[PDB]
Amino acid sequence: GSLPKWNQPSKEGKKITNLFVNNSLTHSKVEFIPQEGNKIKWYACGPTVYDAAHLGHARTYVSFDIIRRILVNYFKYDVFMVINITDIDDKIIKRSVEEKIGFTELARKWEYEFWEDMKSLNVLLPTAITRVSEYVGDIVKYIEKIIENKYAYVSEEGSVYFDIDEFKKSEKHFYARMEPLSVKKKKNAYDFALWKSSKPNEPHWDSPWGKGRPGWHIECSTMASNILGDVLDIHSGGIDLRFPHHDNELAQSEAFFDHSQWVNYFLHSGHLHIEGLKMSKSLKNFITIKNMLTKYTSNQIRILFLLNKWDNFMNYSPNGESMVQCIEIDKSFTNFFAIILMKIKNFDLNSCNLYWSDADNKLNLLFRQTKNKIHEHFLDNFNTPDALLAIQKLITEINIYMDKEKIQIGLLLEIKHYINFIFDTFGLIY
Amino acid sequence: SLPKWNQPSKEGKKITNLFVNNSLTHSKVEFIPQEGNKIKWYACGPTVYDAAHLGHARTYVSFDIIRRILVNYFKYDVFMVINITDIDDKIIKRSVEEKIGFTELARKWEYEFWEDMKSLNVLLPTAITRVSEYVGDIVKYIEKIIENKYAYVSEEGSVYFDIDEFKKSEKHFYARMEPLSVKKKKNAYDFALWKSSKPNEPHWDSPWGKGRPGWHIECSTMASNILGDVLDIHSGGIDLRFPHHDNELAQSEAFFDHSQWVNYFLHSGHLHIEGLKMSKSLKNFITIKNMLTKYTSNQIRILFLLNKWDNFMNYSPNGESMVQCIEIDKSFTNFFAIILMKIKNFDLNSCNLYWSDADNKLNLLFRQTKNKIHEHFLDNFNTPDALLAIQKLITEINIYMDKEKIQIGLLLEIKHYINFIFDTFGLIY
Ligand SMILES: Nc1ncnc2c1ncn2[C@@H]1O[C@H](COP(=O)(O)OP(=O)(O)OP(=O)(O)O)[C@@H](O)[C@H]1O
Ligand SMILES: Nc1ncnc2c1ncn2[C@@H]1O[C@H](COP(=O)(O)OP(=O)(O)OP(=O)(O)O)[C@@H](O)[C@H]1O
Ligand SMILES: Nc1ncnc2c1ncn2[C@@H]1O[C@H](COP(=O)(O)OP(=O)(O)OP(=O)(O)O)[C@@H](O)[C@H]1O
Ligand SMILES: Nc1ncnc2c1ncn2[C@@H]1O[C@H](COP(=O)(O)OP(=O)(O)OP(=O)(O)O)[C@@H](O)[C@H]1O
Ligand code: NA
Ligand code: NA
Ligand code: NA
Ligand code: NA
Ligand SMILES: [Zn+2]
Ligand SMILES: [Zn+2]
Repeated sequence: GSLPKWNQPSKEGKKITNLFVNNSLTHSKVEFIPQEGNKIKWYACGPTVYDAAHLGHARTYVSFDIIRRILVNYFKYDVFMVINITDIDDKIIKRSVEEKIGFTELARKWEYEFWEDMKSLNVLLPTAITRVSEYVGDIVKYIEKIIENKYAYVSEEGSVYFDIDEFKKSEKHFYARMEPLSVKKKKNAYDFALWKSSKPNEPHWDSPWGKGRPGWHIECSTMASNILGDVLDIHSGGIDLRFPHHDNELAQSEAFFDHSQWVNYFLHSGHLHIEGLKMSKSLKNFITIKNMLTKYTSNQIRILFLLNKWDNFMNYSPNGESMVQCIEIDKSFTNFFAIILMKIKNFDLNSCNLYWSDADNKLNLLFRQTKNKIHEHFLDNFNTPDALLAIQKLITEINIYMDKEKIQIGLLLEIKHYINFIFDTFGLIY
Repeated sequence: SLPKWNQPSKEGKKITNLFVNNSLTHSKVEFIPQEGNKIKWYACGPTVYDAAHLGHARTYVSFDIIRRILVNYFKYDVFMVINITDIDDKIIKRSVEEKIGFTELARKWEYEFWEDMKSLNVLLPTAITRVSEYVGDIVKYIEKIIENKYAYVSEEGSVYFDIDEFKKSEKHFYARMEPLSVKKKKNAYDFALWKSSKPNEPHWDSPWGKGRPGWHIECSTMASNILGDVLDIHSGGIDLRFPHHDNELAQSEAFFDHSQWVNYFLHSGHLHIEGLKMSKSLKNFITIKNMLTKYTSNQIRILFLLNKWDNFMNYSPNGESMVQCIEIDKSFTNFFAIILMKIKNFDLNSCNLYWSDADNKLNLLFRQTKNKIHEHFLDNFNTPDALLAIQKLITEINIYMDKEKIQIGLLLEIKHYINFIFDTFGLIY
């Protein structure tokens, strides 16, 4: 009644880690519970491929890459991830006439460069990549089912619009679950297009209602539903997408399956700001990922994001100001591996003593303690800023121990392997 | 009349539903840490007077695999200690024959032992404890046992464990794991904690006279000092179960005057060759170095992955047993060759990425294989069936990669998972 309800998955038969995540469906941190076993079905909104990707895009896809690496590499969940490519869009159509190359060729160019930028940043590719151009037929079938369930109507011009009022009336459906307060051819202004009648000279596709294009949001419901099904464990995106885009996805999918909860956990990354405003192509304040990579390394850019909680906004000071700290941390990690590898290489079993000393025991106690601190940090909504700090403090103490104390060779190797494990989870390469 | 075993409480512990073959219960029981997700683990090390052979490799590689499963796969926190027996009747005898010092001999063969372990991709333990470096702690340990009235001093200057006194206590049982295996001594089954040294043997000072540690006291002393009064895991070859390991439990119980020093005692089966344990005594042994001039580390580790860690295995020489290992290694190598190249050369610009029914079928088999292997590892580290699960998955990936249009992301995900399992096995491709 007047407020959306959320149903936590049952814990029986599920992998229970006591992980808590910031869920935009509850606007709170709640325990994460798989729908089935240790499996996570995850859909993340992808880019609109008409121009270069910038540092703001890097923040979202790197941040959810880190979260994915924590879920899989650290907690041993089984993640099945899908990311779409929006290769049909008003921006793509307009840009293609300006550039006087085919719309498919333009979209394929900037999709190719998007994945190259992701690879440059050590971002894992998803399990599946779904292009709108390859799913238009499935989109048409999806819209047909929504109409059959009486949740969409066809205008005379040949467009199809979602019927918000009819959808709300159903007791099992609520519109705008995550931003309830954000709410001629249409019944009501809040109705949004599932199928757009095509304007002349635009690319178009056949449908039962006439030549047209998919609407802004129908592509994501169709693709996620086809591959992942009627319940998603995780759906992700930047916070700007929460409404209208993500709330409208929930309405479309609920209308298709005629059920109440298409997504269990909705995660939204915070925006990267530059001089107080979201980094955006519109504001012309953006730094491309390629330009960023001519000045800084993949590790340094990922450290920038590791230092900022994924779901909070962050301020990026350009001209290297924000990257001063990132460069210092990367340099100390590189030097740590140089030193510890050298101490291991030069260790002589024949002459050195291996008595387990008080100094050895103290370092070990700090080592196991650091493992538990980092475990709590990851459970605490993927708190990488504090996990990174824990590693820094441990490295500070290993450096002291290596300089003076007689070194336990096995202890140093064990610690090196643990730090490698955490850095693999972070996406750092040393 | 029969020893009791106390399962650790589950409250506050990492619970995986792993079951292990525990020699204290002679059965498979659920593994529960004493504290959190931590595992304090002590494993008996080699007697460093000669080269290590394939039998030694079997025990240490097998427990290396178990360790990698516990840490890499289940995410336990393992604190492992391995001793080096550098003072021993064997070392002393070998050192006089070769006319070199006892320490120089032990340091040579310790060095070759760790080099052989590294060659087999066996991880070093957290701590390495040499007896020569712990003699003083051994003396203090024996003093406490005497103070608790569980050991006595002979006239010659030896110290013997008092089995009869130890048994009498209701909180103590002697020979917990092999109960049926049981002049200067009260009873013949008493064993030395301290041996009075002949003036020509190497020796150390003590309250009872110049002597050497007994065969078993060193492990109780070292494990107790570093790990404490409760060990999550203690491991060794099956031959060590009695008298060596049962005597470790008695010594440590007498020291702490409690009832359970080890929660889980794991014993690897013997590698036999032509029906007899591979042994230096039988002169039937193959050194690890000799083995590595004929076969690779991967092939040798696959040999052990194909045999359950706690069962005996027979090794047929002249390559008979290794034919299967080489075929498996070759099929892994070619699988990685194809999938790595398909990933590297894949072109996103030109390829179509619709999620087809063939993609969905492979993916379903992929997730299914993940669960099969999880059950296999929980089933007392059943690596033979986990390895076969990987083989079956690879057969289907090969079919999919050759003809069907490939999902680049799905192939990468599958590659990373198989790397993950191979890291757990200790294979390198
Ligand atoms: N690493 C993993 N790989 C695959 N599946 C896993 C993994 N870890 C946990 N699972 C799944 O987690 C599910 C729940 O098992 P868990 O360890 O949480 O104990 P449980 O719920 O008490 O046991 P059960 O599933 O037998 O009722 C199991 O079905 C198992 O398949
Ligand atoms: N400045 C930013 N900080 C963090 N995430 C961002 C930022 N800008 C965009 N994102 C996220 O990156 C992804 C890009 O998808 P989107 O469809 O918005 O791209 P685009 O339209 O090409 O770019 P832009 O939003 O700059 O116009 C979305 O998840 C969006 O939330
Ligand atoms: N990967 C890990 N790294 C470090 N410690 C871990 C790890 N996994 C589990 N632990 C430890 O295992 C302990 C067991 O608790 P677990 O998370 O399994 O749930 P619980 O016992 O039901 O909860 P609680 O710990 O709150 O009593 C945790 O407190 C944590 O200290
Ligand atoms: N054939 C074998 N198969 C499996 N494990 C073995 C074999 N031989 C020895 N081991 C184990 O290897 C380790 C070697 O330690 P140990 O003190 O017995 O070595 P050693 O005396 O030099 O060798 P050997 O037992 O051949 O005389 C022990 O854990 C022992 O149980
Ligand atoms: Na309603
Ligand atoms: Na918004
Ligand atoms: Na008794
Ligand atoms: Na025996
Ligand atoms: Zn979307
Ligand atoms: Zn021992």
